[PDB]
Amino acid sequence: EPVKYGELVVLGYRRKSRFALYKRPKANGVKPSTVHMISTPQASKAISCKGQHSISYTLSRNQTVVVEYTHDKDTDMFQVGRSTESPIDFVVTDTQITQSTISRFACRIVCDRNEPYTARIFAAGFDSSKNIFLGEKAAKWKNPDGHMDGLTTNGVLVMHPRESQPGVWREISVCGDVYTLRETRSAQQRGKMVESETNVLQDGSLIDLCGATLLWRTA
Repeated sequence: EPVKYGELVVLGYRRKSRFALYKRPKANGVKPSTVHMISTPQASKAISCKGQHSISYTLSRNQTVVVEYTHDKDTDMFQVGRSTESPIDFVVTDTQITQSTISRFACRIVCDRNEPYTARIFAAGFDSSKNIFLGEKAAKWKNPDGHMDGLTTNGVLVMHPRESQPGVWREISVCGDVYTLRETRSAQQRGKMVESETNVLQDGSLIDLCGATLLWRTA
């Protein structure tokens, strides 16, 4: 206290085996805000919203829906990825020629700055343009609340361990909704919405980042 939210542990072995999440000096959380329809040149490589975070839902090579994300005084955000760029809080790598399946900016853990300091997981992380890019191939749709949501290329999966049956892996979307697993990992296909489950991380939750599995432990 410095309030500790919890701990991420890399199963099977800054780049460390263990990452403590602490309440930040200043809130860095973000929340969805204004939605923009933007025209993009064929050569577009990055989109950025001046002074803000954003998620880009690519509709075609000509147009992208850009959801602006503004300051959230009530949360802290932590990012996990294979990238060593400054937006990544916790660097994770895969557990002659080597390949990685882990995304540069893989996920966000977002923690309430006030009691009970609930932690929640979201697929994807914001890059150095403070942007998350969902390309034409990525699954994207409008949810029952009318907001745009999407899956990353490979997905972020979570299992809360376990009347009756043992824990099941679910896919988490970019906006933190819960879906059943796709038919195959990386399938160009979205699973079934699980309305009765949430992206709240419970003690002992496993997070599959496609190349590494993390364990969340509440403080």
